[PDB]
Amino acid sequence: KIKEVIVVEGKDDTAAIRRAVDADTIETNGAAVGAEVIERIKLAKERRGVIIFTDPDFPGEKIRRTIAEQVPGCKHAFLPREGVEHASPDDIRQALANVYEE
Repeated sequence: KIKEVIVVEGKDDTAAIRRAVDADTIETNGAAVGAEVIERIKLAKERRGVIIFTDPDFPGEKIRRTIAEQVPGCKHAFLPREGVEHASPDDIRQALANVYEE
C-alpha cells in the first residue's frame, strides 16, 4: 500500500514494519549488499521509489550509506530518537510520516 519499497536489513525489520503499515520491502541480509540486491533496489526506485529504513547504529548507517551511494534518489526513514526490528508501531509510522522528499 505504501508506494515506495522499503529497504531494510532483514526479516525481523520487515515483520516489525508489516505490524504497523502495509509495505513491500527489500532485505539486504546484513551489511554485505551484493549487486543482485542493488539491481532489485534500482528497479524499485524507478518504478515506485525506495525508502531506506535501517538502524541508527554503525552497521545500519553503513548499510544506508552503501545503498544511497549506489542508488541515487532513495528517500530515508529514521527511527525517532526516543533497532527497526523492535520499533513500536508508532515509531514505524512516525519514521515513515517524516521522510523528507527532495
